[PDB]
Parts: sequence; structure tokens; C-alpha cells
Amino acid sequence: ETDKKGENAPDTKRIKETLEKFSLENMRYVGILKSGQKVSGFIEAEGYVYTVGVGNYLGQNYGRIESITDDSIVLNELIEDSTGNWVSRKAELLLNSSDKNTEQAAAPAAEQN
Repeated sequence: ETDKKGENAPDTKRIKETLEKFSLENMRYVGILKSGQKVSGFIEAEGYVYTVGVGNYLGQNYGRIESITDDSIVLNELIEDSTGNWVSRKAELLLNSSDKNTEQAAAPAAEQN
């Protein structure tokens, strides 16, 4: 006899999705994907490209996406803490597009005028 339920039991070293081998520090916002009549947040992890939408999974430990806006995504990342158990942490990341600030500045050189 075999049963398939989620009771109060431990776990193993096994993993769920390939994203398990990836860490959060690697996960970053690359873009978004169309989903019929909505927009899903596209996140990449060390080369890996996986999209997520309202009510999806992401991150390293246990991240769940709930809100997804243009150039922004709100999800709750779950990770073990002082509580001795994986604690949920809501966080909203913004698209890290090419918006760097490389304005001109003083440099080691001489001018003519």
C-alpha cells in the first residue's frame, strides 16, 4: 500500500525543480512574458531562464510570486531563520535594466580650453 499526502514528516536531500540547484543571489529579473491577457515575470538563474506569474514558484529556497507589474515583481521568499523554520519574506524586485549612472566626472587629464 502506498499513500500520497503531506503530513508532518521530514524531507530528503532530493530536489523539486532544476531551480533548486540555483541560489537567489543568482536569480535576477530579465524581463516578462505574455500569458493570454496578462504579464508574467521572467526571471533567470545563472543562465537558466524560467518565467513566473500570479501565484508561481521562484527563487532558491521557497519563493512564491503573487504580484507582477511592468519592470517589477512582488514575491514572498521563504527561508530558515532564528525561528528555526523557513519564514516567509515578502519582497518586490525591480527590473535591473540598463539604467546605470555613468555620468561624466573629474578624471586624470588636462584640457585645452
